[PDB]
Amino acid sequence: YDDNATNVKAMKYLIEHYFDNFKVDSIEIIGSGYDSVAYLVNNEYIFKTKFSTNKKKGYAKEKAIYNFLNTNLETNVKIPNIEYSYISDELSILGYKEIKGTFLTPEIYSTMSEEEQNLLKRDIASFLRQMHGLDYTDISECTIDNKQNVLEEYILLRETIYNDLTDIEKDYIESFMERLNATTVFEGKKCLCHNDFSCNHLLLDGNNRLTGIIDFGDSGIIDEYCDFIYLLEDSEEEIGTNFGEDILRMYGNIDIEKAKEYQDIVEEYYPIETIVYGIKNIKQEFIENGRKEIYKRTYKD
Ligand SMILES: CN[C@@H]1[C@@H](O)[C@@H](O[C@@H]2[C@@H](O)[C@H](O[C@H]3O[C@H]([C@@H](C)NC)CC[C@H]3N)[C@@H](N)C[C@H]2N)OC[C@]1(C)O
Ligand SMILES: Nc1nc2c(ncn2[C@@H]2O[C@H](COP(=O)(O)OP(=O)(O)NP(=O)(O)O)[C@@H](O)[C@H]2O)c(=O)[nH]1
Ligand SMILES: [Cl-]
Ligand SMILES: [Mg+2]
Repeated sequence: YDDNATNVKAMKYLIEHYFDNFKVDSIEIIGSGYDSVAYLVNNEYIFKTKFSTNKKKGYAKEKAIYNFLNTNLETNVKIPNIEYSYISDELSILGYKEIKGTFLTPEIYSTMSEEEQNLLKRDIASFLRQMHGLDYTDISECTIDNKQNVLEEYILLRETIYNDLTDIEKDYIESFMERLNATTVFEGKKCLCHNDFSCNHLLLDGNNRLTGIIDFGDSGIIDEYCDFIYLLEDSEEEIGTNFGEDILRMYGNIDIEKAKEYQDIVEEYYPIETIVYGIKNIKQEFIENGRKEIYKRTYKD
């Protein structure tokens, strides 16, 4: 919070300016990202906002995805439904009715009965099955090639800071690139994926059932494996590897060992992704964090 509550005031002003008949009675910051801030307005609406950003056309795609899904999905699981939007280079805002519920965490999962956990898993698999099964023709432009993206990111590294890196850093990168070249995990089914499908985006109702999913801001047509990456993740923020496995078995018709290889490859990539983000957005701290993380990983066992 600020002394002038300046942030909330500016955003109040912008919301009321751009959405002619919209009246802000209350407004608080409910989240923030790398270059975004999310607000809860009138205890009822979520407004996601961003100023000038490296990924332009970002809130436009995300909007198009919400519209495609609200038209085409048949599910009881809620997702954002965009009522207000303002999109420009210098400012983008998306407003939708807040989905009510509690975000899944490791702690909450641990308190659930075995059966509750099973049902949650079933609900997740069933949603992913339905989304991955959609004919995505009407959003065929929202395509993401991860391998190619990584190859282009590697070139950017080589054109920028690569020569200043340590040998240890270089070896980490090259060793990953060799793995990227040898793997077959990009050669499988492509489909519409959420693509940031981690438990901080999953909402539970009062019966610990899946009631909503948020933040399709990275969604697109991509490898089917993508949506299992965080479900398979072993970390403090995610539930655990067995959670993802079970979900994969419920989901069915998918090579689990390849999903894991996909996840493991993306995990290996994370510090490099972090470096790249720092380069592209001119934020040194990200470059430094990624490089340090390479050393932590190098010295792990
Ligand atoms: C903006 N969407 C995601 C971003 O949220 C972030 O994804 C995070 C992702 O970074 C996070 O995992 C990474 O970061 C973990 C921790 C440092 N997160 C703060 C440690 C493990 C590592 N795989 C996941 N547990 C949750 C996931 N939503 O990175 C990729 C991305 C495309 O920028
Ligand atoms: N309860 C609830 N919270 C929401 C909803 N939409 C957004 N939020 C809150 O706002 C936060 C930020 O929303 P989100 O779409 O994830 O923002 P973002 O700009 O894409 N950031 P990031 O991609 O890093 O998660 C969420 O973590 C959550 O706290 C919603 O419908 N319901
Ligand atoms: Cl640095
Ligand atoms: Mg997001």
